[PDB]
Amino acid sequence: TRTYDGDGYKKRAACLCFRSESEEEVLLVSSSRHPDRWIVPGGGMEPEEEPSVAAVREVCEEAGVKGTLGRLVGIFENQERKHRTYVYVLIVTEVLEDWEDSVNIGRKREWFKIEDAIKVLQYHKPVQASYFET
Ligand SMILES: O=P(O)(O)O[C@@H]1[C@@H](OP(=O)(O)O)[C@@H](OP(=O)(O)O)[C@@H](OP(=O)(O)OP(=O)(O)O)[C@H](OP(=O)(O)O)[C@H]1OP(=O)(O)O
Ligand SMILES: [Cl-]
Ligand SMILES: [Cl-]
Ligand SMILES: [Mg+2]
Repeated sequence: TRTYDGDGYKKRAACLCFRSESEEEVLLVSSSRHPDRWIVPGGGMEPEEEPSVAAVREVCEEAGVKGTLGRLVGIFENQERKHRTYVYVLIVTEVLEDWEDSVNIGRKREWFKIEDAIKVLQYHKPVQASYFET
């Protein structure tokens, strides 16, 4: 079930899944439609679901990681697609080898130095590239 803010933006949550508290490398996942492309893992908030809960849930589903939820980085809109994503830091403390999306759709994941994450997100997911700006 998709949920929506009162303005009709689909509600989403995501995490910047960093390898360590140094926040130098982040985990991206492949696009579900176009697997040669990378994205920040995230997805729809469910009804009555806290965003931090959704974020953590989605990165579990899409990236197969768990960790220490850190700060909310921010709330990011994609105007073209009409969705609004709460983006948290998550310091990955657990990397699961098989996860929901790896199994169901063959989703991939890869660590990128922040600057390289930005680079590969830029073309198709520039909003996501912007998650890293600060
Ligand atoms: O079809 P796209 O290019 O517009 O992007 C796709 C994006 O695909 P991706 O970024 O992987 O290429 C999906 O992401 P996902 O399939 O990787 O999860 C994402 O779904 P979502 O992340 O919002 O939702 P869930 O993760 O499932 O809860 C949305 O797909 P959906 O129509 O199945 O809910 C998104 O579509 P829009 O929100 O309409 O932009
Ligand atoms: Cl790191
Ligand atoms: Cl986006
Ligand atoms: Mg998703």
